[PDB]
Amino acid sequence: AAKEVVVVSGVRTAIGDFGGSLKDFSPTDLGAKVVSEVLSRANVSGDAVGHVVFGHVVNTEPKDMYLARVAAINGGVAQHTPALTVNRLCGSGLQAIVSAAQTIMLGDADVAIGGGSENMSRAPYTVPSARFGQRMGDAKLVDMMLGALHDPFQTIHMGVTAENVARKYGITRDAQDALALESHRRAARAIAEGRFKDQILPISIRTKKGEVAFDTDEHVRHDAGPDDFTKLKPVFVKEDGTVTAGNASGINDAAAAVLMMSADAARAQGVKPLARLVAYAHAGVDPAYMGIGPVPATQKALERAGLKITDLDVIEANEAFAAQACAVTQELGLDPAKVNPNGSGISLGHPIGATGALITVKALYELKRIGGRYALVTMCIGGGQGIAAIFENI
Amino acid sequence: AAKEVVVVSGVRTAIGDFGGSLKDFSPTDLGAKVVSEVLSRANVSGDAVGHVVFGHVVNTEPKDMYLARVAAINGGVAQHTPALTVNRLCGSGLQAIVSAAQTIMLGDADVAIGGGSENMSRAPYTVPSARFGQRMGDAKLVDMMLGALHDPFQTIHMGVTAENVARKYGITRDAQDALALESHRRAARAIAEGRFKDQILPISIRTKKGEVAFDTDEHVRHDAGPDDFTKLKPVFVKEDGTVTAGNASGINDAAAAVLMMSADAARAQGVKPLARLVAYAHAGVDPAYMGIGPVPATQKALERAGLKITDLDVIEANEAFAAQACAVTQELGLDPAKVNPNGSGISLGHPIGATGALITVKALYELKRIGGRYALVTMCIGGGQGIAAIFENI
Amino acid sequence: AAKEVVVVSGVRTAIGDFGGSLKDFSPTDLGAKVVSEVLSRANVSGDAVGHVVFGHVVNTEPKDMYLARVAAINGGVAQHTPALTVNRLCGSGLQAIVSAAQTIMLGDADVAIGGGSENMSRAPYTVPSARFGQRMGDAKLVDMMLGALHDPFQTIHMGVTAENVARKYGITRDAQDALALESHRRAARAIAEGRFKDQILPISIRTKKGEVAFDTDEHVRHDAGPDDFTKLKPVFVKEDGTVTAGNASGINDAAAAVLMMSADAARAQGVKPLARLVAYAHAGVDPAYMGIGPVPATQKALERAGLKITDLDVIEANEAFAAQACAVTQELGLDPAKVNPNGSGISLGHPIGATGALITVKALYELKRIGGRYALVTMCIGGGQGIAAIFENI
Amino acid sequence: AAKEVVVVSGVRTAIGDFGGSLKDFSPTDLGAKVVSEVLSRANVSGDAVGHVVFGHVVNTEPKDMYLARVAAINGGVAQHTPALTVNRLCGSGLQAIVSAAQTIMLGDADVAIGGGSENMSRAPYTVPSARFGQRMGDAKLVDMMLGALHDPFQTIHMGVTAENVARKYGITRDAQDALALESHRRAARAIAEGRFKDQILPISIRTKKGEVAFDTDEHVRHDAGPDDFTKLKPVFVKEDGTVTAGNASGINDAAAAVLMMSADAARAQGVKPLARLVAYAHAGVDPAYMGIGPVPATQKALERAGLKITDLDVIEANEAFAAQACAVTQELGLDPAKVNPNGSGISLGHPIGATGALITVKALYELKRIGGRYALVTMCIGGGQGIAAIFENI
Ligand SMILES: CC(C)(COP(=O)(O)OP(=O)(O)OC[C@H]1O[C@@H](n2cnc3c(N)ncnc32)[C@H](O)[C@@H]1OP(=O)(O)O)[C@@H](O)C(=O)NCCC(=O)NCCS
Ligand SMILES: CC(C)(COP(=O)(O)OP(=O)(O)OC[C@H]1O[C@@H](n2cnc3c(N)ncnc32)[C@H](O)[C@@H]1OP(=O)(O)O)[C@@H](O)C(=O)NCCC(=O)NCCS
Ligand SMILES: CC(C)(COP(=O)(O)OP(=O)(O)OC[C@H]1O[C@@H](n2cnc3c(N)ncnc32)[C@H](O)[C@@H]1OP(=O)(O)O)[C@@H](O)C(=O)NCCC(=O)NCCS
Ligand SMILES: CC(C)(COP(=O)(O)OP(=O)(O)OC[C@H]1O[C@@H](n2cnc3c(N)ncnc32)[C@H](O)[C@@H]1OP(=O)(O)O)[C@@H](O)C(=O)NCCC(=O)NCCS
Repeated sequence: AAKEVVVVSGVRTAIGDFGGSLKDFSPTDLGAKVVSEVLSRANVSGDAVGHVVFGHVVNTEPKDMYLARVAAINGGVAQHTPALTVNRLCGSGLQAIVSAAQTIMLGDADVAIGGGSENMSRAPYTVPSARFGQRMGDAKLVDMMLGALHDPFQTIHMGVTAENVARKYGITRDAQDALALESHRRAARAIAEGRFKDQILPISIRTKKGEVAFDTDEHVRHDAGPDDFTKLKPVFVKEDGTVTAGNASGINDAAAAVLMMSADAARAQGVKPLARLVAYAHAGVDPAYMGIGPVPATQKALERAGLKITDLDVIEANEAFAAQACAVTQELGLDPAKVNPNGSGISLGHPIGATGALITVKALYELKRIGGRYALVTMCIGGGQGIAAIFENI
Repeated sequence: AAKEVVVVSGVRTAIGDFGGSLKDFSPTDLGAKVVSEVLSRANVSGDAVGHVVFGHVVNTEPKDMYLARVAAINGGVAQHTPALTVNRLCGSGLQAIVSAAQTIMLGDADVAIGGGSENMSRAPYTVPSARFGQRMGDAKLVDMMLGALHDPFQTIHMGVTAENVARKYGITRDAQDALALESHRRAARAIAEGRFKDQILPISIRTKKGEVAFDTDEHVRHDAGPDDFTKLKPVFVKEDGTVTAGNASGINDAAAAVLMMSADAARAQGVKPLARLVAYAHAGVDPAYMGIGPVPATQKALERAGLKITDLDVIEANEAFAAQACAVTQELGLDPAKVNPNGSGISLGHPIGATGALITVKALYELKRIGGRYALVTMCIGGGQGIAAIFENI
Repeated sequence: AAKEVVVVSGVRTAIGDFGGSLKDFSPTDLGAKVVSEVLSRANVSGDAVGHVVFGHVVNTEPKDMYLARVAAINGGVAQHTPALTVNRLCGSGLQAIVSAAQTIMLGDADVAIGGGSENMSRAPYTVPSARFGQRMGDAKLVDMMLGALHDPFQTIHMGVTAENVARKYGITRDAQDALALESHRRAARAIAEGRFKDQILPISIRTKKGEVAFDTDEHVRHDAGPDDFTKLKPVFVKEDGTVTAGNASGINDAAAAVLMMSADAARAQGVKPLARLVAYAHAGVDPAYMGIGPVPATQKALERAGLKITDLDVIEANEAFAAQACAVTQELGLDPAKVNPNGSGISLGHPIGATGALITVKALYELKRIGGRYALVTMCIGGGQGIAAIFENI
Repeated sequence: AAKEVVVVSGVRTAIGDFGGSLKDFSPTDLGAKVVSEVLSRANVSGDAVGHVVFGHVVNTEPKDMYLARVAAINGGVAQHTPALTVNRLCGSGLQAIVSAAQTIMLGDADVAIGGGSENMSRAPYTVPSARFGQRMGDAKLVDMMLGALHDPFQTIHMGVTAENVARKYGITRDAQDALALESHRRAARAIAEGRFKDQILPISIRTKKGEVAFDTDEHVRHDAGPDDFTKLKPVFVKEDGTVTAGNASGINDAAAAVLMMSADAARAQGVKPLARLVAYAHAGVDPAYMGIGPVPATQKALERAGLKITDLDVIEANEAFAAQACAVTQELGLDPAKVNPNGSGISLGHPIGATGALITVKALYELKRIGGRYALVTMCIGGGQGIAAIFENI
């Protein structure tokens, strides 16, 4: 059978706004920071890592094509450790954790790091006609960030597919704005109570007034009221719209990682771990309805884990859009109180490549806060996919 | 225990030159072409695939961040099938096959496609300052292609690391120029004898004189002689150089894929498969000496396989540079007559993201040609890694 | 002999900061605004213009290569009127007035408009390798604004040539900072007293809070003290520097124009004019010492006008850098109280293409304010030239 | 009265094709080459020039904003000589000669150089959003070359205005294709008989096979036949088109200049001059019908000269398009045998900024060949203008 996978430690950066506090920090620099910190938290030497896998979507510079390896080397991992970068769009952060856990499951490693890093502020523009020239006539600089946010089959913004899901699953504008407001209020309460303090790695963000610590998710609106969302206009469709900038996730920069070990290696070392991996699952859906990808994925994961929806104490389902997050919770029969108890993409931000690993850290630290047992981590994926994993607090 | 993985079908495109026959075919276009073909050759319904994994390094357009999912859908694979894009630099092609095989080993799927697709001719230029502006002073147009060919730690071209490998392991200029010539002559013989016909998928390359079929690797030199390589000057160092444009691999475009099944699912379908997966391994090395990555990876793969170097009847060890290929064969004690019997990167080309899956097709089709048992597939990886897999003809 | 040239009317925009209030107004849009306004002020029909000449240096868009014609047509001038764009770097605004006055002098026209328009905020970046491609290796986006500010022979910033002039003519740092401070104080007093109100054409600058009138030169610092300039560091040389951002002119956007007529046409119409043209002169100097170009140019103009330095009641000599503005006033023996009585480039800004015509408007309105008789307008020119003109209040 | 202006010397480069022999020679390079030559041919010290004026439209690099001053200095003209760059679109070349002649007419100088220089192959692409950023969404790479060929009011290609001129003045496709063929045959005859030898300055164009002299206009078709033009399709309109790539001028690179002196200064130096300036004129017309600009300009020039159309022994009327050239000759009543006797824009090419000074050299050298008296030089101007000058052989 497959070896049991133990998550011993995890960390994330605070989530920077588009063009915000982390705009000057490359994805490989952010990746290396979290790599070094999860090693310290796990009490694991950099020379004892079997594998490193990182999620990452939008290459910002040539270094990013070496992202996992640069994060590992510059994070203190010995050069004998293999490093892999994976891209499953917004599921990449969780895919990296799954892929790294697979090396432990199959016996290829006893220690593996899974994380994700993304800086969308530094997303580049490309010039397709630069290498061989344009000769005559205007050309274009292609926004690679917005291009990533476009379905590659119908060439529509991800927000259009959110309208398809809202229309198909009866998600009203009022319901979307209700989730968006509650998300900000939840994240604001978490920040005020310090629920993220232990899981966040402060970053010193060199300013002209001196070095200041960036350690709080800056997308959150702490004074949000219902009218703040009702006044906004739809942004992705010109007719019968419901998805606004207020009930859509943000564009952000961040990194996160977890350190995993085989159960035997965790016993022998005597670590006090966060959680163990129970199961994971994938799913594909209609690209035009990608927002409900988490629904099947989550159903297969519960089947694999032999669990039910009522057994989930904590649920981290990324709020890409309130339109799809409502449909996901509605289709699975989840309790909105247990789903994203401290906010999510709408309030804290959506650093696409790192989100999957970022909200895994959130789920595991929330289990420790409430003494819960099981946590579900799931998110939708552009192109029409879903990914889900279940962890057990131990 | 882990499930046994069977390779039932495989195919590759002809390798196009930089700015050559496939310059107008995007990576997703090439990816879908090979996805549909592996399904046909294996006689597998697109509704019966459990996972698709594609290796790919240099994003040429937004669509490329969805490459695996676009190649699958447009290749005829149902939308319920998950799709993953992996980046392990030049090992990406073989990593995609490994990652796909792992879904079968772990019981997450009983059918999986693994391949790679790269079009370096379409490699873009980026403008890091385009999003938020430059304000004042000249900015740069970054060559993402050349940037991908630079070690991210010392910012040196991969050819510089090839010189380090030559100096450390005593590979002479005459030794490099010998392998380069032979590689070209082995490929010319292979194309003359038609050894590549079955494994290659032709592509109609819409010319102004009518449609013509591109089905022959165009980087080969059929009239090569020893003088053809001696006259060239070193390219990557100003002093005591040995790597030239002739003894170094080319910059090429191509795609390839293989369809794999569980041993039970292949038994149940009556498919006549190519080979079965014996073992795989990864390794990390000094980034400055990334060229000898295949050595520890090949040794580890043989340990897992319980085999020796002398049991390998076919070896596809990518000729990234003659400097490192000679050292690889040298340090492993391989028979050069069994290594790259029909050429490799120097002669056929190096479509980095697709090479790993491309030479796997070669190795398996060569095993059927000579009636052999075991084949090794290995290649070096920028940043200091190596990957290796062993297959058994059946 | 040559016909006498009468300046009947003139106007300028307020001077916008780099990336400031006029950043959204193209050079042709600003040019057309002033063209229409000088026609109204002169009581001249757009169908009665013999010639239009505009100064302009940095093309921001294709339209700018048609600048004079677009400003004329869109300004209300009939299509039967010829339009010319001239480029003498920072002397272009005054060159346009000279060139237009020449058509009257030679009898080719009885009515001509001379002005200048420049928006340096909208200065573009070029891609020299875009048309025919780069193939491989990084390229560059060329800052055309900074390129304009570089001597084309030694490829040094204009500020380096200002250091050459300060060194050769004994202009201390303290003296440069003394002129810079006094310039801001003079411009602030002029703004507070309303000396520019009549000569400025307000522009409604569409903001999200509503439409607000832009009618005040926004580069001026109204609370400047001596320490504000002493604390600044040299900006153009690494050793023995004196030229700072504080004692150097600004980079700005603006437009200006004057309407001129033959003396006979002015008599017949019965206009109440601003001034008449007395003489003009050009000069070339060492490019490395371009800052003292005004010295000879001004000497030849006084010779042509048969006047002396003591006969000048008003002097508008552009403050490109305090380094050269001090040397100019020192070499000519001018009274600093009569030179730039209401500030200049350092405080009000330097919209290079429009500056020449802009400060002509300033000089003529200042003559009316003090009841003076003669005004000198001169400025230095990158590449090593000077230009000067003398007007008489009538 | 006004002083008499004498043309003592002139020279032009061979006209290079778009991306042809002069693609590597910047406009300032070509400008300096012709400046030095006119000085030599006239035997005038570079210390004795009073003004330099150059026409130039499309800035290819920062240096081009200094074009007149760079061509002068690097051409051997002393640094005390002022230098001016003028832009009247395709009339820039003749405008530079007019502006230079005006310095002599007004007594500001007794020696002046007037020319033009354009390299459209090096015409750049701009990024208007590069300075302050795009933030989100695709931006454009603006073709400054094609943009310069667009009317700035209706944003239509100049060829569209040629269709308007053809429709309004009844110029048939067969009439346009006839002028195009003849223009090519006249040029071929001129090159065969060596008519251009004296007036052309050869340029060694550093090739990989050794240096070769580029001294022959390369846009001409020496084997042209009526069928060569009938087979081409209209290029600028989808319906009822008549302007083709064959009957329209080309996109070319070249430079030219002339050295002029006051009649008294030429008398005092014993120079044997080419011709003297009789008169010049400007005109404005409907931008949509800019092609007939030469008609009112030529009529006005003849009035000032006190001459008739029948006194003109040579006419260089630029063939911007056969559609407008036919109408120009038609509305003026000119003898097509006297118009462009050795070809023009269609056959020889159209280096827009240099054309005006280029065909002036042609007209004067043709007057010496046929022993004639009066020559007319005229051309249309984008945006709706025309310029014309008359010279007298002496
Ligand atoms: C929706 C989207 C296009 C908005 O882009 P944006 O304009 O840059 O968003 P911003 O927050 O910077 O500003 C939007 C405006 O709404 C306002 N706004 C946003 N959220 C608000 C809130 N909760 N309350 C009140 N106002 C709000 C902003 O203040 C801002 O107003 P301003 O311009 O006057 O300052 C972008 O955020 C987006 O695409 N999000 C989803 C991305 C995605 O596809 N993720 C993955 C999908 S699987
Ligand atoms: C080496 C490299 C820089 C050469 O770039 P290139 O100039 O575009 O290569 P080209 O084949 O187009 O031209 C090189 C010249 O050598 C010549 N040449 C190359 N191979 C030759 C041969 N076997 N015999 C004779 N001449 C040869 C070419 O004809 C060409 O000459 P030409 O310009 O007169 O036509 C590039 O191919 C490279 O980077 N290779 C290694 C890439 C890499 O890092 N792969 C991954 C490493 S793990
Ligand atoms: C000198 C130059 C390079 C400065 O560029 P800049 O950095 O964009 O100038 P800015 O005003 O935007 O900012 C410079 C800094 O000096 C400070 N500064 C400028 N003038 C100041 C003053 N009078 N008092 C106090 N501080 C001042 C600014 O506040 C700013 O500080 P900050 O960054 O903390 O906000 C540029 O203005 C220049 O080149 N000027 C001359 C151009 C020229 O060649 N003209 C034609 C020559 S013939
Ligand atoms: C008309 C125009 C758009 C053509 O652009 P182009 O495609 O680059 O021109 P090219 O000569 O390179 O190619 C055109 C095609 O027609 C053909 N052609 C052109 N002239 C021909 C002739 N006299 N006989 C036969 N064929 C001819 C070319 O061979 C070429 O065919 P190919 O591609 O198979 O080789 C461009 O030249 C133009 O804009 N001309 C007018 C410019 C202008 O506005 N000047 C100022 C106006 S005041």
